[PDB]
Amino acid sequence: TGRPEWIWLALGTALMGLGTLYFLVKGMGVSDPDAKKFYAITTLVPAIAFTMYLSMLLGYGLTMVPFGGEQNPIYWARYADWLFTTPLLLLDLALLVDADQGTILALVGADGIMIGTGLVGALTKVYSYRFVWWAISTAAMLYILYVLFFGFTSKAESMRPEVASTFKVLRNVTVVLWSAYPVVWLIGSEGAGIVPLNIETLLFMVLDVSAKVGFGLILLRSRAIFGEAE
Ligand SMILES: CCCCCCCC/C=C\CCCCCCCC(=O)OC[C@H](O)CO
Repeated sequence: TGRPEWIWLALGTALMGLGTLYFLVKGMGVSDPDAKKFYAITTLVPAIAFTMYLSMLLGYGLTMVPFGGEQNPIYWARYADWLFTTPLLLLDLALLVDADQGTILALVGADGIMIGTGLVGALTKVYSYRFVWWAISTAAMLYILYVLFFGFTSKAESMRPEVASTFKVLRNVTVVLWSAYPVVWLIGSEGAGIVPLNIETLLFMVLDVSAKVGFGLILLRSRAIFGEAE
């Protein structure tokens, strides 16, 4: 409670934990193999986020990085979370549209580059270089978003209508929410430092819960997750 952002870390921990438990209960008894994949991916996402939020709350997921002549508090645990949860979210989208394996690898690999370069930027001691890493990570994000909109055209003709509808919604949620992350980083403690760490933490908490629990609620309520069966 000594760090003013503790309240948002505590709320994030609680919301990710509750979301995990809800998805776990909802997925009980699901037998359809396709739906099992979606439940597994979508429950793992907030479970991982729960552990990383808790690590930030307890202080383990925080380090001090010297730059700008100050000791800057950097929550590195965010990147450990996103390293696993962001490819999983992309996998949900890719499986919906029956994406080719090559497209899945492109997405997951670009996503790993996005998170890894974000982490390097977050830990870099030379202030100006932090924004070089931010730019590379943002380029990887833009590549991901491009694929989401322009890499699935060969699947549109044979796509079930409910699949197309649910994918379209989830893709729009993804573009809007994922785009905000580089902005928050750029203006917050890890970038220009014009927004204080406590407000940055609040912003990431709202984004994370929306991108994980909100996204999951939309997906797991849809008929698109079930194979076409009589
Ligand atoms: C001047 C620096 C230039 C280098 C900047 C690199 C840094 C990372 C930037 C963007 C991510 C690149 C993602 C690479 C993954 C592309 C995979 C691919 O090409 O997939 C095509 C295939 O047909 C399947 O759809």
